[PDB]
Amino acid sequence: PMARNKPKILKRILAKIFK
Repeated sequence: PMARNKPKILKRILAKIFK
């Protein structure tokens, strides 16, 4: 289960810079 890795939050914040 993803807990340490939060794909939802991480990729969103990351999508601001890296789409």
